[PDB]
Amino acid sequence: PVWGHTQLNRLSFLETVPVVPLRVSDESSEDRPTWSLPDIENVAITHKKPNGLVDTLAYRSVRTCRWLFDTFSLYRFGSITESKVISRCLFLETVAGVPGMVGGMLRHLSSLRYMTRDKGWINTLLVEAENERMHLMTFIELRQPGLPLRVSIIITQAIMYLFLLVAYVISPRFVHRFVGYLEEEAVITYTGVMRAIDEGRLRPTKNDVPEVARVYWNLSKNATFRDLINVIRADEAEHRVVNHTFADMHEKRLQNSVNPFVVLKKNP
Amino acid sequence: VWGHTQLNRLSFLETVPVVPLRVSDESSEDRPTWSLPDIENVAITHKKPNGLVDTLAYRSVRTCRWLFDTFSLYRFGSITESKVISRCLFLETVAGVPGMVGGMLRHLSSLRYMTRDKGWINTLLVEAENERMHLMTFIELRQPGLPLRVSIIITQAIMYLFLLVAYVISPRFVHRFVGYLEEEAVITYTGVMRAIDEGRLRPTKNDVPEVARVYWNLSKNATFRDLINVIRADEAEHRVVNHTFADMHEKRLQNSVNPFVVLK
Ligand SMILES: CCCCCCCCO[C@@H]1O[C@H](CO)[C@@H](O)[C@H](O)[C@H]1O
Ligand SMILES: CCCCCCCCO[C@@H]1O[C@H](CO)[C@@H](O)[C@H](O)[C@H]1O
Ligand SMILES: [Fe+3]
Ligand SMILES: [Fe+3]
Ligand SMILES: [Fe+3]
Ligand SMILES: [Fe+3]
Ligand SMILES: [O-]
Ligand SMILES: [O-]
Repeated sequence: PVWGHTQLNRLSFLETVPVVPLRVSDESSEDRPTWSLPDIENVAITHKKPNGLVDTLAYRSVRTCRWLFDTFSLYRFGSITESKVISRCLFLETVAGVPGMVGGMLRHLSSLRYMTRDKGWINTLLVEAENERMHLMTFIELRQPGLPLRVSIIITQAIMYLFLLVAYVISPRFVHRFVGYLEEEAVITYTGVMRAIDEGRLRPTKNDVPEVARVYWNLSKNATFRDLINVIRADEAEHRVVNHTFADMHEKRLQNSVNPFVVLKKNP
Repeated sequence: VWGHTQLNRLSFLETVPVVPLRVSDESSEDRPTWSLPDIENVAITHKKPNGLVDTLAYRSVRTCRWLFDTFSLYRFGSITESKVISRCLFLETVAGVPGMVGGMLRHLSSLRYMTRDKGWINTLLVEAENERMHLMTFIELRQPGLPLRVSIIITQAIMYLFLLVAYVISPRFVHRFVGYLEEEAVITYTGVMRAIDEGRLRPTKNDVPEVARVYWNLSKNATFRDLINVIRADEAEHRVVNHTFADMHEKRLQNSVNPFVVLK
C-alpha cells in the first residue's frame, strides 16, 4: 500500500523533491545508539597490551599522530577553552568516519567476489562510520571552522583514505588495532573534558544540544553539553572494544567467523 | 544489557565460540517488506535519455548485455534453471558494487566538507546490501564452477575501478547506468516468472533458502517464483531510485534531501 507497484512503476520522483521536508531523523539510519546517562557516566579509560610487531606498530603510529597533532594544533598549551575542544574533535571526526567505511566496503567486496557470508561484520563497521560522522554533524553546529581547518581536513582525507585502503588490504589486523588505540585516546580526551566541566575549569556557552544530537541520541531538551559529551564518549568506548575485538579475531584467524556483537544487541 | 561494564572490557575474543550463526544477522535490519499480490504488477519501464551522458550510459548497458549474452551462450540451448541462476550469480557480484562506491563517496564528501547528506548514503548502502543479499540467496540454489569464480574475481577488478572513476567524474552517469541495468533486471526476471507460468521452466529448487525467507519475510510454503517476484520488486525500487538520483544530479539537486526518506 504505502510503497507498492504503482510507485515502483514510476520513471522518476524528481517532481516530489520540493514538497518533502528536511528532517533531522533522516540524516542517519535508524540504528541509533540508546544509552542511559547515569550508567554511561562510569565509562572508563582502558589500555590493551599489544602483542606483536603489528600491534606495537599500530600503537606507536597512533602515539606519534597524537603528538604531531597535539603540537601543530597548539593545543597542549593555552587554556582548555571550549573553542579548542570543539575545533580539535571537529578535525578528528572527519578522519574517524573513514576506517569504518573502508573496512566495510572491503568486507562487502570479498563477500561478493568469493560468494561467502559476512556474518554481521559489514553493518557494524558501516554504523561505526556513520556514528562518527554524526559526531561531526553535531560539532559543526557548536562551531563552524575557518578556511585553514577546511583545507587541512581536505588534504588529510586524501592521505588517510589512501593509507587506510592499502593498510586494510595488506593487514586488516593492523587497521582494527590502530583504530582500537585511537578510541582509547578519544575516551581519554572526553573524560578529561567532562572532568573539566565538573571541576569548573570549563563552563560552556553552547549548553543547548543541537537538534541532530537530540533526536539521534534521544536526549531531552533539558540535556547539558556535558550530557552530549557523555553519550559521545560512550559511543567511542564501544568502538574501542569492537575494533580491539576485531583485531584479536584477525590475530587468531577468525576473520571469517560470526561478529560477536550481533548477539550483544539481544536482551537474554 | 549494553552498558558501561561491557564498554569497559578490553576484548570479546572469548565469546566468539558461543555466539550462534543466525541468518537474520547476515544483513542490517532494514529489510524490504513487499506484499506479493501487489508487486505481482511490477512492470517494465524505459526512461528516455536526456542528453549525451544518458545515451552513453544507455549504450554501455546495451553493449554489456550483448557481450554477456554471447559469451554466456544464453541464446544457445534452452532456458534452463541452471543457466538462469548461474547468470544472476554473475550479475549480482557486479550489482553489489555501484551503491557501495556511491555511498562511500557521499560519506567522504560529507566528512571533508562537513555537510549534511540528507539521507542519500544509507539509501545507497542498503541497495548494495540488498543486491549482496540476492547473491547470498542464489549462491544456495547453485554453487558456480571454477571458471565462473575466476571470471567473477577478474570482473570485480575492472568494475570496481571503472565505477570509482566514473562516480568521481560523473555520478549522473553512474546513477543513470545503474538505472538502465535495473531495467534489464526487471526484463529478465519478469521473463523468468513468465516461463514458470507458461510451463517452459519447471524449477527444482522449490524451497526458498532460509537467508531469503527471513530477509524478505516469506512463509515456509513460498515458491521459487515467489522468490523471483520479491527479487524483481527490489530491482524495480532501484530502477526508480537511481533514475531519480540521476535526474536530481541533472537538475543540480545533488545536495537536496533524498526524496525516498519520506516515501519510506
Ligand atoms: C615525523 C617527526 C618525528 C619526530 C619524533 C617524535 C616522535 C614522537 O615523540 C614522542 O611521542 C610521545 C607521544 O606519546 C611523546 O609524549 C614523547 O614525549 C615524545 O618523545
Ligand atoms: C569490445 C567489443 C565490442 C564489439 C562491438 C560490436 C557490437 C555488437 O553489435 C550490437 O548489436 C546488438 C543487436 O542485438 C545491439 O543490441 C548492440 O547495441 C551492439 O553492441
Ligand atoms: Fe570520534
Ligand atoms: Fe572514534
Ligand atoms: Fe540484481
Ligand atoms: Fe540490480
Ligand atoms: O573520535
Ligand atoms: O539482477
